[PDB]
Amino acid sequence: EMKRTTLDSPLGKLELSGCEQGLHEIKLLGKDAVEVPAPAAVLGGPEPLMQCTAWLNAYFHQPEAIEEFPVPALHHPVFQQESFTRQVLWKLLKVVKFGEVISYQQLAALAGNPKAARAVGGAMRGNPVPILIPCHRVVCSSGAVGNYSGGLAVKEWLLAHEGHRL
Repeated sequence: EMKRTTLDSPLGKLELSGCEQGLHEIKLLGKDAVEVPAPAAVLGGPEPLMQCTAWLNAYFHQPEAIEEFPVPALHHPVFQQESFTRQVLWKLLKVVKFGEVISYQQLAALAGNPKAARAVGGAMRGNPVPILIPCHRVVCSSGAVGNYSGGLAVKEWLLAHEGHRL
């Protein structure tokens, strides 16, 4: 049921996986890159996969129109059961737009528990679909960018790409 394909990007090769029920995971394989827009190794596939490739292409190469591309349905165990992690990931996906940032504290409050900023930071580690669900937009209230599953360099690259003065 699970299908996979790869896609070159400014952050290196990306491995995409999913099925008819939804996108399962977006994995960063090499942190090398390329600035020239590239197509997926294997075209077509489950609808969620095609929507993901279209979304990522727009994110990197036609950002001015990113809000116009639909986020595919997601199919991963983290989204199949109720948990604080799911609450946090879904709120992040729904609320934070391109170019905007939110603090660990603000996201915790949005998720119903203002004192759980540490757990929010921990929840970011469980995001199976980076970039798409913008965990890179969750930063420190001090102004510091904060930790990132893909490394500080990549988080800074993404934030700079979105207009921040970094």
